[PDB]
Amino acid sequence: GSHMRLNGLSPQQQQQTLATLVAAATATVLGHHTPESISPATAFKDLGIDSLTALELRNTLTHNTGLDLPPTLIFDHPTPHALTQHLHTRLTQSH
Ligand SMILES: *P(=O)(O)OCC(C)(C)[C@@H](O)C(=O)NCCC(=O)NCCSC(=O)CCCCCCC
Repeated sequence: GSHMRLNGLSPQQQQQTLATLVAAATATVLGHHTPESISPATAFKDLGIDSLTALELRNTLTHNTGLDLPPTLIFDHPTPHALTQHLHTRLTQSH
């Protein structure tokens, strides 16, 4: 797990990856929408995320990160943006 062997990226270079991840993640749980078109400043609320699909989103981006993530993930930081930051820290600060 953790394809992060490409480490050495600047914050935003990782963030863009992650903003694409979480978007592709959420767009998959709901089975809709081009992930590239998922706006970071928008809330998963608006994107169509409920409580059940919240965890599925986490599940997806957790499987794509290879680390372990709290079931309160989406409960605490719901946005494509906020997860981008959290997962960024999870990848750089945590190994
Ligand atoms: P969930 O418990 O699985 O949601 C199903 C629910 C709330 C019982 C139904 O009423 C329903 O499908 N309506 C959803 C309305 C909402 O906007 N609620 C979404 C999640 S409720 C909640 O607060 C869970 C924590 C997630 C916080 C971010 C809100 C998406």
